[PDB]
Amino acid sequence: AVCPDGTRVSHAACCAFIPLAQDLQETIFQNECGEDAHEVIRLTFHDAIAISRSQGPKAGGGADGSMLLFPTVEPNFSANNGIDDSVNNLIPFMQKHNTISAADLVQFAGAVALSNCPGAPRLEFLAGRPNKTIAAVDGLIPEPQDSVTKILQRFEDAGGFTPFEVVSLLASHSVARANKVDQTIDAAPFDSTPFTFDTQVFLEVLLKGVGFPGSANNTGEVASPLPLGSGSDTGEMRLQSDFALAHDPRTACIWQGFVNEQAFMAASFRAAMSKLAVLGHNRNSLIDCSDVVPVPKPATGQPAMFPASTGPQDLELSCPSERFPTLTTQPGASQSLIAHCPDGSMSCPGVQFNGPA
Ligand code: HEM
Ligand SMILES: *[C@@H]1O[C@H](CO)[C@@H](O[C@@H]2O[C@H](CO)[C@@H](O)[C@H](O)[C@H]2NC(C)=O)[C@H](O)[C@H]1NC(C)=O
Ligand SMILES: [Ca+2]
Ligand SMILES: [Ca+2]
Repeated sequence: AVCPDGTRVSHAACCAFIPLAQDLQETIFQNECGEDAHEVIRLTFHDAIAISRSQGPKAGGGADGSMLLFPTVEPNFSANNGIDDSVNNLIPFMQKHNTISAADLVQFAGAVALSNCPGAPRLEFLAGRPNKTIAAVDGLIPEPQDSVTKILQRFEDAGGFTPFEVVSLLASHSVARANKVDQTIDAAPFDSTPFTFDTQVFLEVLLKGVGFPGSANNTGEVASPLPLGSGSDTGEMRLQSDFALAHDPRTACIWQGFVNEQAFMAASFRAAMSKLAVLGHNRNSLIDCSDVVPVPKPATGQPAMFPASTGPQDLELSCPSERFPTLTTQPGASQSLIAHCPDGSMSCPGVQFNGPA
């Protein structure tokens, strides 16, 4: 087909997503892998994972746009703390680009947000999900304090995800921060490069913890290897779940397998996301609109490296069957502060709309 802007697209139904991508970029992302982008990527997962094979259809419809359609229900469950901001930012687009369903909107927005992160893959995007569903039940969202067994069961019950696909999905923590785990601090990064879709998160979770970014008594949080922060540049935070998956016999070698393996990590993430994005639907009933997802920002191609103040001697390895790669260490006697803003500054508030959530 060919859209009203000369863009030759695969199917005419995909044309509507072009003006949406531009609107999302201009209004809330500003072509960067910042605050608003991170929040939308998180929403993609929270919307999709609320489904259960054992409990049946009444438990939730998966990637159905339920968070936007029933803003006063799910956003208020304990496990969805902080999701309100992304819901209120997306609702305005639902009302404007009214030919696109709330469900399609959520998945597409995530694909657009991710493309702003250097090193991220170009996600597959299928369209045609219904604009009608039910509000999901509480308890279907995994939490930081959950055990690996509980986490693995949840993903299996949601869509038959194997442990490999579960760890692959966690590559998203390479461009993630926390605002609710500790109420005394904001935007605590999970890795030293929160604006880069690289393999640092896999490396940094394997280092010995030496302190905490803020309080040391938070549910679902364990000691961090790079806790130093100053002003707006908050220190690195480490979640119990990420730590637990890095050391459990079932997932340890998978987790290590991604260290310094950029192409492998990105490809595996893309694959896992293809399954996640269609939970609650039959992919044979959705149109392929992948050619409408923006081309992702390229990375520099540099290898993973130990951040300043850490080295090979600080590793807590759990995979007995695989040799850990030889990586270099960045020079410096002390830990470098992790930048709060993608431009290096400490002042960069993302656009935020008020809404029902
Ligand atoms: C075992 C599963 C997971 C657990 C327990 C988990 C837990 C968390 C927690 C506690 C936060 C901090 C939120 C806050 O306090 O502000 C977070 C943030 C985030 N997570 Fe996960 N996560 C999981 C899986 C995933 C997956 C599969 C995705 C998406 C593909 C994802 C994407 C994100 C992103 C992008 C953020 C950052 C939000 C921001 O920077 O504002 N997570 N996650
Ligand atoms: C999907 O459902 C939503 C929720 O009912 C629809 O949203 C309304 O859209 C109109 C414009 O078309 C706005 O004036 C309303 O205010 C919206 N309602 C809310 C609560 O935001 C949306 O139009 C529907 N879209 C499709 C493609 O069916
Ligand atoms: Ca949902
Ligand atoms: Ca990163």
